[PDB]
Amino acid sequence: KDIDTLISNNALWSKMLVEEDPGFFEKLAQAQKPRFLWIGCSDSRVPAERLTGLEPGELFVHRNVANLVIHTDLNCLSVVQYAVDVLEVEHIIICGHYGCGGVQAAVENPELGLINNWLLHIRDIWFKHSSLLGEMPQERRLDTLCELNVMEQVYNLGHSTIMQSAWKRGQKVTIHGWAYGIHDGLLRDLDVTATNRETLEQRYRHGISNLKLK
Amino acid sequence: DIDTLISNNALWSKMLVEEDPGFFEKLAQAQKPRFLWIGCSDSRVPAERLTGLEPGELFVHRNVANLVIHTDLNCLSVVQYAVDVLEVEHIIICGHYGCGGVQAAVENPELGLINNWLLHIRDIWFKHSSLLGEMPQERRLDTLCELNVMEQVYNLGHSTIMQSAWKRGQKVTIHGWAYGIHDGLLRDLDVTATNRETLEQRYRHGISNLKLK
Amino acid sequence: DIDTLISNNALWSKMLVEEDPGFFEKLAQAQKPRFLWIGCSDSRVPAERLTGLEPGELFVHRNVANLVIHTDLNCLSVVQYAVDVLEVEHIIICGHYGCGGVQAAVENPELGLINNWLLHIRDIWFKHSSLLGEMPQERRLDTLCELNVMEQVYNLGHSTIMQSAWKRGQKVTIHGWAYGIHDGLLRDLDVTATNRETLEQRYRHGISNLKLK
Amino acid sequence: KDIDTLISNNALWSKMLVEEDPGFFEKLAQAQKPRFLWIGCSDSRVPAERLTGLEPGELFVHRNVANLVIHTDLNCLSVVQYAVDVLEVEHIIICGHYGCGGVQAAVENPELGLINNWLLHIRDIWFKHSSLLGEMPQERRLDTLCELNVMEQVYNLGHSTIMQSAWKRGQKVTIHGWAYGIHDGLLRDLDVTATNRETLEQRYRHGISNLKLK
Ligand SMILES: [Zn+2]
Ligand SMILES: [Zn+2]
Ligand SMILES: [Zn+2]
Ligand SMILES: [Zn+2]
Repeated sequence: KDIDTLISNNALWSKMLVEEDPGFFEKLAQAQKPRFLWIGCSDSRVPAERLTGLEPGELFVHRNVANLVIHTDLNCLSVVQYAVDVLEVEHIIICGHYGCGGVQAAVENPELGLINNWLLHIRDIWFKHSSLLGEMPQERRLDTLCELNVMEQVYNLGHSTIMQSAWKRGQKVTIHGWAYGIHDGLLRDLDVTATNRETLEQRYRHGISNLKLK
Repeated sequence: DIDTLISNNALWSKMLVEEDPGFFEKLAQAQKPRFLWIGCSDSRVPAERLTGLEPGELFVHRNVANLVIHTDLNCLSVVQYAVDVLEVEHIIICGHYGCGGVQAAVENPELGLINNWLLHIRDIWFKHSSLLGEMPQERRLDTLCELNVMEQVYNLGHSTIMQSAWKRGQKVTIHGWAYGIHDGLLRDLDVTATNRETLEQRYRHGISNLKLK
Repeated sequence: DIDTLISNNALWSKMLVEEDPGFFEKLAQAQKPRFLWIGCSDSRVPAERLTGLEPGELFVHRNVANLVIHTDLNCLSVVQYAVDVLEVEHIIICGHYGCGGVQAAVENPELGLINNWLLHIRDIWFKHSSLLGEMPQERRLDTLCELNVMEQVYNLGHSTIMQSAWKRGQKVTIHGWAYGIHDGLLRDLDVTATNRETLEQRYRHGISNLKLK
Repeated sequence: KDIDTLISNNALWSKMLVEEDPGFFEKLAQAQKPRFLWIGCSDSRVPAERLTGLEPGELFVHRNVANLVIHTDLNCLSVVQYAVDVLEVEHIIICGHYGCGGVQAAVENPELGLINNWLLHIRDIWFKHSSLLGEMPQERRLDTLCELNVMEQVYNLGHSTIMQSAWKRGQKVTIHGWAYGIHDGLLRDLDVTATNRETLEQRYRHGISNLKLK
């Protein structure tokens, strides 16, 4: 496709719904705040809406290379703060995916340019868990790192002043760490689910151990 | 709730695997996206559905109010990776009328940390105060939404990432669009640039023509 | 070279310990800085020497061209810590004429990554194009240096950190200064603000008076 | 002192040099590029110029809370890139100091607000070396972390695309990790000195081991 093609597809697409199912735009026209914040990868192999079967506007979304939650990235932190303190989302999902180009670039470490800086946050994880990854079959390491990464980001998110404050105020917010593959688009729960400053630390330590023992 | 999502995903997967056991094979066939879509976290209408693109055809970045801040490494990293590594041919910055981020910037309510990010939009509101001034107070937010996309397109074109990509002769086109929720119809703000010179020319006329419509 | 530095440090330390064995005790007496100095990495003349302040009396931040970007967490963290934790009474943003960062922004040479950071200064150059235009092309860089400090002061005052500090009644004053290398004499750009309202008023008159001098 | 006091001190200070030693401003008037980039802490207990006995303008400087070099902080990365690629500094010094309020806030972890996000990068180090720090007398841990921090930043700096590129191009640049105390203002070399992509990795591993064995 080319630009004129997308514009044509939209023109036709819109013309239908506006005559066929006008109700579609009526539902969107409703000021219904999203209940979920989806933090995923720019690769966007399978759109979050399609993966979860959710209607348009039910998901507040943020995407960056390799779905990271860097302690000091004000882009993601701002998305999170608006979602939590203003939209008051009930759930936050950090979703990674096996085969992610970002994660792979972090390991193979080619000289890609500017992006390698952002990817060093993933290499820190690669090293941090060098014992767990080394005690594994080579062709399983990238998929494992992919899970470790999501788990580390969930942890980072829980430690952010935004979440600590939300939880201290007693606000009900739950963060999840998910992952999926393009061979079945089936979501796998990495069970690092946190609902407060306590369950966050335990579920994290437990999430990691599981992989370390299984 | 959450449980529902995992269920929808389970069924959806099963259903597709049965109806089209190739659907996922198609995705498996590693296909590099040809487009980079920079939109708002509000994501009122998925980019895939607006453009009629299938999964994987779009590399995507979303932040509040679809900004391209000169010094935001998050967005810049997505752009550099898409341009230098994926070699996308097109970059689309798309805004949407009624955007909460845009409205929050004008009304200026005390929302917390997010207000710092929104100050970049307030800069635009004040930058175009005359143009917006001589205009019905009602149409101002929608115009600011358009001005914002146009300004972010301008920023994107001025980034060292785009300036060096164009300098080495790489073919990359950046676009500025916007759509409304009442019809989901995309509007080309006409600031499409293929190099440094047209970026300047399109921005100039882009703003100038608004002061005519 | 490096070796020289360690030697100078060795001797300097010895010499002080012998002349004033209390000098270091003085520093030891944990004293919270009352001022935050935001200057340029060029650091032509140390802040301590310009102001006649002794070590530890200044909490400091330096970046290229002394910017306070709305969304730069580096500078914002230094500001929040100094304001909410150290409780500094004054914040000074100081620029200097002949600044390489400021000049690089106007001349626009291809310097690499740093050009993205400098785009914030180019925004200011274009923002005040009329004022700078009706002016000798020779005095433009120096004026841009002043405009830049004034704009960064404005940004600092609009940050949620300063807005919430002032809202809770905390006493914090922000200043905008500049000095030249030919005399190291500080010039108050007169954009001193103690709250939200005066920040706006001082900025307005600050720019307006320049269009008079 | 108050604002009017600083302005007065400057007025008097300037009036002297301009009549006493006009040569001072003549030397500055010379377009002599700095040969060193100093990355230190905002605390600035003892000014870098005074610590090294260097004249004004001989040091390009950057300061942030706890002298960090975050993989993705474009503020510091931009200072570094300008210094290395434009000024062509020969040496880069990351200097920490014992007693640093930032490092201490990272450990004690009080609820300071926004700043705690930036400090999580130091807590990652605290945990990373939990074995080395735990096998130590409590009242020695903060000073140790202070060194570990500087060492980790030097490492981060060496891994940045800016340094990797400079070294690949064959440009001569050396990065050092220093530290000092306010009891004597004496600079201590943490010997993690890197001059290329090779010495960087070894000196790092060695720098850490030393503390781990001594
Ligand atoms: Zn990915
Ligand atoms: Zn929006
Ligand atoms: Zn400067
Ligand atoms: Zn410190």
